This record gives sequence, C-alpha cells and structure tokens, in this order.
Amino acid sequence: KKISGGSVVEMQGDEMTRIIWELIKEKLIFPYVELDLHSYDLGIENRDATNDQVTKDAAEAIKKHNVGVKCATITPDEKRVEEFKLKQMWKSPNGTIRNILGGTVFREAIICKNIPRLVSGWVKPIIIGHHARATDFVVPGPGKVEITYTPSDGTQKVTYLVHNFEEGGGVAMGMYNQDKSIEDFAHSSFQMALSKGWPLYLSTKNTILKKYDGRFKDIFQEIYDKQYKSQFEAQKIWYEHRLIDDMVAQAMKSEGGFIWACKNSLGMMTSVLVCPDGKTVEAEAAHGTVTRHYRMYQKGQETSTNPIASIFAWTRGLAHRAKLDNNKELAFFANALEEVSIETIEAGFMTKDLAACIKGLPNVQRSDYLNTFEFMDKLGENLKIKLAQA
Amino acid sequence: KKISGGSVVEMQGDEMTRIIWELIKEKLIFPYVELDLHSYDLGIENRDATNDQVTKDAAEAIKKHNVGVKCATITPDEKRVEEFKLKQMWKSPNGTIRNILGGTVFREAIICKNIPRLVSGWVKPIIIGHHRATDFVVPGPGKVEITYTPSDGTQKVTYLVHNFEEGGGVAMGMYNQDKSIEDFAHSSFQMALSKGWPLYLSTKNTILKKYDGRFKDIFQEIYDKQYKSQFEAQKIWYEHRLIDDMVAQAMKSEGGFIWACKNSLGMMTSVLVCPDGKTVEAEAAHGTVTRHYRMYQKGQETSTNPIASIFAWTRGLAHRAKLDNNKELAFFANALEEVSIETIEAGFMTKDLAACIKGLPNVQRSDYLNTFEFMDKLGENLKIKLAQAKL
Ligand SMILES: NC(=O)c1ccc[n+]([C@@H]2O[C@H](COP(=O)([O-])OP(=O)(O)OC[C@H]3O[C@@H](n4cnc5c(N)ncnc54)[C@H](OP(=O)(O)O)[C@@H]3O)[C@@H](O)[C@H]2O)c1
Ligand SMILES: NC(=O)c1ccc[n+]([C@@H]2O[C@H](COP(=O)([O-])OP(=O)(O)OC[C@H]3O[C@@H](n4cnc5c(N)ncnc54)[C@H](OP(=O)(O)O)[C@@H]3O)[C@@H](O)[C@H]2O)c1
Ligand SMILES: CC(C)(C#N)c1ccc2c(c1)N(C(=O)c1ccc([C@](C)(O)C(F)(F)F)cc1)Cc1cccnc1N2
Ligand SMILES: CC(C)(C#N)c1ccc2c(c1)N(C(=O)c1ccc([C@](C)(O)C(F)(F)F)cc1)Cc1cccnc1N2
Repeated sequence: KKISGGSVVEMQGDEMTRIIWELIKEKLIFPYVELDLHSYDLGIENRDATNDQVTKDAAEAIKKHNVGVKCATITPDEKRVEEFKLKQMWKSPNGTIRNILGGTVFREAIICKNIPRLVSGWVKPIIIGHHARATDFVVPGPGKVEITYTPSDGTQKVTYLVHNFEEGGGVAMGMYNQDKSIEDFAHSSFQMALSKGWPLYLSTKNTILKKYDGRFKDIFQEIYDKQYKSQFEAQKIWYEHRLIDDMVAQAMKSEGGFIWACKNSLGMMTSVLVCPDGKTVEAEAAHGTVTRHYRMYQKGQETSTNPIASIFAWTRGLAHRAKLDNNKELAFFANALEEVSIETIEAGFMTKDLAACIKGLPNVQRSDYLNTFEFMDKLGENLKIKLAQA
Repeated sequence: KKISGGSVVEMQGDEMTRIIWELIKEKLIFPYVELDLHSYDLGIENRDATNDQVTKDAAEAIKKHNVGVKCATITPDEKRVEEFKLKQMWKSPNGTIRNILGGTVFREAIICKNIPRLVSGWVKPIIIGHHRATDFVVPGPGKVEITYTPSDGTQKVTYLVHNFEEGGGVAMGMYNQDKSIEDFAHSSFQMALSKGWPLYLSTKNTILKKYDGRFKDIFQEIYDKQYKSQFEAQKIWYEHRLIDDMVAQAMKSEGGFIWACKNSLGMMTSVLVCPDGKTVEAEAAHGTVTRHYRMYQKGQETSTNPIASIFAWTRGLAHRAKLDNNKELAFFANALEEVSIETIEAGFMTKDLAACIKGLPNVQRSDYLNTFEFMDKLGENLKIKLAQAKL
C-alpha cells in the first residue's frame, strides 16, 4: 500500500518544465504517494482560455490547503503574445499568487559534494530571504520638495526637506513601510530558522538609511526576545544582526548552514514562499521553463534537463504537508527522495549542465552525462532500492 | 629619451597602497615618462595638518588639468580619529573630489585568461556605471505626505505617501535633478564612444513610471540628438533594458559592453568620467589594504596585488595621450596594461590571484610572488616589451 499524503495543491506549467514535472509525478511521486490532489493547469494556453481565472483559483486553493507545488510558467511579453495569439499580456502567475498569499521568498541551493560552489567552504546550504508601494512624480521646475509627518493626535508636524530644486526640474518619490510587514518578514525568518534548525542572521545597511534599516534591526530583536529566544537557545540556534559588509565577510569564510534575512547550476535552486502564519508554504524551482531545451525536444533532439530544483519543490511541499499532518511515512518519503537525488549526482550520474560545472562545457563528452529520461530512470531505480530497504 | 607625458594630477594615499604607488612611479612610470606633475599628498596625516585643504586643491587641479590619478585613501571613523589623534572625522577625499567635479564612476575588471570570473564566457570586461535620501520613523498613526511647492508661487502639489491607520512604521523621500540625469547620460555615451562598445541603461520604469521614466526619456533624447550618428559610425548602439531582462542578457553574453545602472578587488579599477568628455579621474576600486600594511609594519612578507593601482595610472595616461594626440604615451599606456595581464597569464602573480586559481587552503608559497618580487617581474617584462616595440 502507498503512503496517504493528504491535501496538496499542484500547478502544471509550460514547455520543458511541463515535461519533467509529469516525469516526476509518474516516476517519483505517484508510484508511492496517493494525494487528495488539487490540480490547476497554469499552462499558457489554459491561462489565456480562462482569462487568467485558473491562476486566481490556484492561489485561493493554496490559501485553503496550506501546501502548493508549482511548475515553471511562461510570463508573457510581446513575443509570447504573438506566439500563442494571447488575448492580453497576462501578469506573471508568480506575482498573482504572491499578491494573494503574501509572505517571504527563501532561495535555497541543492548541495552536491562533486558540484562546485562560488565558495568551496560552503558544505551546508545558505538560505536567503528578501523583504516581503511608492509615490513617484515629476518635479516640473524649481521649488521645494518636502516630506511631512502629521500624527493622528495632531500634537506635532515634522517637515523634512527632500530637495530644493534650483536649476530646477527633476523627479521625486515617497516610500514607506508599515510595522506589520517588517514583523511578517521577521516571523517568516524566525519560523524558517526553526524548521531548518540553523542560525538566523539579519543583514542591513543602517550606516546610510539609518532610520529605515534601524527599524528592521529593532523589530527583529523585539520579536526574538518576546517569542523566539527560548526555542533558538534550546536547539543551539541563535539570531544575530550583522551589517552588510561584516555579513558578506563572515559568510565567505563560513561552511554555510544559515538563514540570511536581506533588507535592500540553475536547476539546483529552489524558491519557497513562507507565509508569516507558519502554516502556508508554496514551493517551486528557482528557474524558468527552459525554452532552449523545449525547442530541442520539438526538433527531435536529445535533451539533458536538470530536474533537481523541480523535485525539491515537491519534497519541500510534501515535507511541509507531513509536518502539518504529523505524517511520519510522508516525512520519511520527502527526505528519502532528497537523499536519492543528492546520492545519484554524487555517484557520478548527472545531466549535461552539472557535467559542464565540473569538467567545463568544451570538455564535456556524451559519456560524462545522462539525458533527461536516463537521469529520471536512474533516480526512479535508486528510489525503489532506498524505499524497499525500509 | 623618455616620453613627454604632459600635465597629470597625482594624489598620494595611505597604508599598503601608498607603498605600492611609490613602487609603480619608481619602477614602471618614471623610467619611461617625464610628467608635468601636479602632486598632492592625500595621506591622512597631511589632510589633518592642512585641515583637508589639500583634498579641495587636488580636485581644483583635476578641473584645471583634466587628468587625475589617485591612490586609495583612509575615510576616517572613530577608530581612525583615535589612531591618528585627528582634529575631525574628515569626509572621504573621493566624496569631496566627486562633489567638486561631478561625473559618473565606472567600474571595470582586468581580465586574465587563467583567472576565474563569475561567467566563464565573460572574455571582454563589463563596465558598470552607477548614478540623497531623507528617512525617518513613523512612531504611530498619522499621515505622511510629499509636497512640491513651486518657486514661482503657483499652486502647491500634495501627494499622499501613506495614511498609517493601525499605526507604526517608517518613511522616506528621494529625488533626482534633471541636470544629474543629463550628466549621467553624457558620461555614459562618452564612456561607450571612448571604448567603442555598445551602451545599455537598466531601469525599473514599469513600477517607477514617472521616476525611472525620466531616466529612460533623458537618455533617449540625448542619444537621438547628439550621439546616434557617432555610435552608428563605430557600429555601436544604445538600448534601454528593464533590470531583469538586462541581467538575463549580461549573464548570457560574452561581455564587452557599458552598463548605466539606475538602482579579487586587486583587479578592479574605478574611473570618474565627467560629462564634458575632457575630465577623468582614475583609481583602484579597493581600499588601503590595512591588513597587509600591519604585516609590512612588523617587517613581515606581504603579497599585495598592484594591478588595480597600475591601471589607475594607465587609464589616466591613456586619457592624457588622447587629449594631446600623443601616440608614444598612448602606446606606453597600452604596453603597461598588456605586460600586467601577460605577466599574470604566464604564471607570475600575487597570493590573492593564486588563491582564485587553487583556493585559499591549497595555496603554497611557491604558487605566488611577494609584493616586491611581482613588481620586479613587471618591471623586467616592461623593459623587454618596450625594447621589442622599437621595430
Ligand atoms: N518561476 C517561473 O515560472 C519562471 C521564472 C523565470 C522565467 N520563466 C519563464 O520561462 C521562459 C524562458 O525562461 P529562460 O529561457 O529565460 O530561463 P530558464 O528557463 O531559467 O533557462 C535559461 C537557461 O538556463 C539553463 N537552465 C535553467 N534551468 C535548467 C535546468 N533545469 N536544466 C538545465 N539547464 C537549465 C539553460 O541553459 P543552457 O541553454 O545553457 O543549458 C536554459 O536555456 C519565459 O517565457 C519566462 O517567462 C518562468
Ligand atoms: N577608494 C578608496 O580610497 C577606499 C575604498 C574602500 C576602503 N578604503 C579605506 O581603506 C582602509 C581599509 O581598507 P579595507 O582593508 O576595508 O579594504 P581593502 O583595502 O579594499 O581590502 C580589504 C581586504 O581585501 C583584500 N585585498 C584588497 N585589495 C587587495 C589587493 N590589491 N591585493 C591583495 N589583497 C587585497 C585583503 O584581505 P587579505 O588579508 O584577505 O588579502 C584586504 O585586507 C579604510 O580605512 C577605508 O577608509 C578606501
Ligand atoms: C540566488 C541567491 C543569491 C538568492 N536569494 C542565492 C541564495 C542561496 C544560495 C546562493 C544564492 N548561492 C551562492 O552561490 C551565493 C551567491 C551570492 C551570494 C551573495 C548574497 O551575493 C553574497 F556573495 F554576497 F554572499 C550568496 C550565495 C548558491 C549556494 C551555494 C552553496 C550553498 N548555498 C548557496 N545558497
Ligand atoms: C563591482 C561591480 C558589481 C560594479 N559596479 C562590477 C563591475 C564590473 C564588473 C564586475 C563587477 N564583475 C563581475 O563579475 C560582475 C558581478 C556582478 C554583476 C551584476 C551586475 O551584479 C550581475 F550579477 F547582475 F550581473 C556584474 C558583473 C567582474 C567582471 C568580470 C569580468 C568582466 N567584467 C566584469 N565587470
């Protein structure tokens, strides 16, 4: 009997990623996991036919079901509009989903011992989270541009000069940040550091943008001391604020294995939308539809597409589903599939792009790699073995 | 006889960079070039003693003479104020200089075939040029507004930034004058013509329609009016690209372009290009190398990369040669650059470069040269090159 995986929101995509995603479900997921699958077809032709309604329904389903796994999608431009005879230049599905869910996007790399890194020292992954609008206008000629704060109680009026335009003419803007979104960024970051079991670090440039960045420093520390310090110290983890330059320096000498909150190959990186509630998660590969490889596929040429980032979208999603449902069998599966993926590459079985990382593209010969299907087949074989050895 | 190099403004700096600057002058520049040298000592102690007058004069001289070659200098902080017993926390000389001359800073990397880059495909350098904010905390609920009061007495314009209801946050105001955008466009077109490379402007005009749109419009207006012809005459062009489409292009490219951005260190040069196309100031895109200097102070062996500093001299000397139609100096500036690249490419390099190839834990003493041994090697290869060129 198969593992009962529960409720998962799955989104189908476009081009090469649409092919590999089906191979993942057919060869790696479905032979072992039964899911109450909420499928949405985010393929370009379907978004056009539904007037982008499928994207909104998918976003609402992730809100309801807490777990979303997304395949890469075509973000339309003038050329895509002509190519698919699009009714409109549809907004990116990623933006629509982000806007409906909110949360912080964390980008984590998949580390392989035989695959080179930017810094050889990096043995454990570095998870980077970026913060998650503005009033811009033209200054037609000379005169003063000021920004003013007036409290609701009306007991004060502070006025700061932005600039006194003298030779005159230019541009000016006003931008803000509410306390809640700084807190949401801290909560997502603290909950991310607990789940991964690694220390969290907040980087800032509060030397220049003193007051703006200083609020981020203060809100993080207050949230830590008031609801996180206990569990961090009780797991050998910690929270520490570092300045941009002191952070980039310490990370260059580090072994990795930390959460990096930022206030400002390729088939080996994932992107995870972590909502502040710690309940909802949306996982996806941090790469596109791989158009070039799709064109080769359409011309009958052999392709060697890296499916790792897409497999890790599934494993991260399933691992979160297992955490929410206290499902040990699913938790074991998600991790076993991650181990099989790493082990296969470390054993010398990989796609062209990875062989190119090691040897160098001009020194890569057919025997140095596996094609899309050969690679998927080797993963499926290795997963059967690892799972049979229960 | 030596080459008559003409008028050059030279600024002496601090720490390890001051030591190497003297070696470049003695071993590489002075044995071949005679200059009408306008030397200013921008060492911390001298700036303190003259109450920062030396810095203001140095910038004044670059305005008059058009060519500036600068050594890295200490920007003081509380620790530096105590270390030297400074009268003030003096403002960065680079800040004082830039403010006086105006212009755009362009960062270019020196490429060696045996030294790894971000994208291995990057054979030709990528020259990046970069283009003032009032921030405060919002304690609780209330209105944040941004106003424009015309100087001609016409109606005041008020924009709501945010009405904080749940209360609490942070706010800021930014601006940009048209003259600054015009100067940014000019320096960029000037830089692209000089290198004979295409120019790209990256902006976020989809989000910042009015703000970044003024940048896109000003660059096109200037391009179409005074640069379209000259660019086409050199089989070169200028194009606006949205940030994301620009990074995707650059990563899939072989380099060899200028990038106007509206947002090892031993191998990076920083060049300040004034909008006039006549005034240029060059320096290494790195600091004084305090760490190596302390070792030198304790009589310990150092291995400091002089490339960035040598290229400050070469870019300055190439600009001087261009202004004065001085073929001999133009040839010398190129020869010094080639001898620097070729020396590294032959296996003779400093520790940081050896570490790029082999990795810091695997670096042995036999893989690199100390500061002096490297300068001696460049000196020896420079003498050979210039002798061979006589044909
Ligand atoms: N999250 C999303 O849904 C998302 C994100 C970005 C872009 N896109 C969309 O995808 C389409 C095309 O994107 P693109 O060609 O710009 O970017 P891309 O799909 O990331 O791929 C660009 C290149 O990077 C390499 N690459 C990326 N993923 C790979 C993998 N798994 N295995 C092997 N090589 C891989 C390939 O290089 P080589 O050709 O050198 O092997 C590929 O041609 C667009 O229509 C865009 O809107 C979607
Ligand atoms: N444009 C300027 O004038 C400028 C710019 C930045 C900083 N600074 C000033 O310089 C002082 C200290 O600088 P810093 O130590 O922060 O920065 P830095 O001199 O750029 O170098 C920092 C570290 O990077 C390595 N490094 C940099 N340049 C190198 C080279 N040419 N060859 C070999 N290794 C090199 C060294 O580390 P290893 O020991 O690991 O080799 C060095 O200790 C400050 O007081 C600051 O004000 C000036
Ligand atoms: C895409 C990105 C930047 C995000 N979000 C990102 C997120 C996570 C990881 C990377 C990149 N990897 C890097 O090579 C890398 C590049 C640049 C920088 C910085 C910030 O630019 C620094 F250099 F300043 F540190 C930091 C890390 C791969 C990698 C490799 C090994 C272990 N972990 C990781 N993690
Ligand atoms: C210091 C800096 C960032 C500026 N100003 C800069 C200016 C020029 C060059 C670099 C860095 N080099 C890079 O490796 C690099 C890093 C990041 C990025 C981007 C834009 O951030 C990208 F990542 F988005 F592409 C672009 C280029 C070295 C290099 C190497 C080979 C040929 N040319 C260059 N030129």
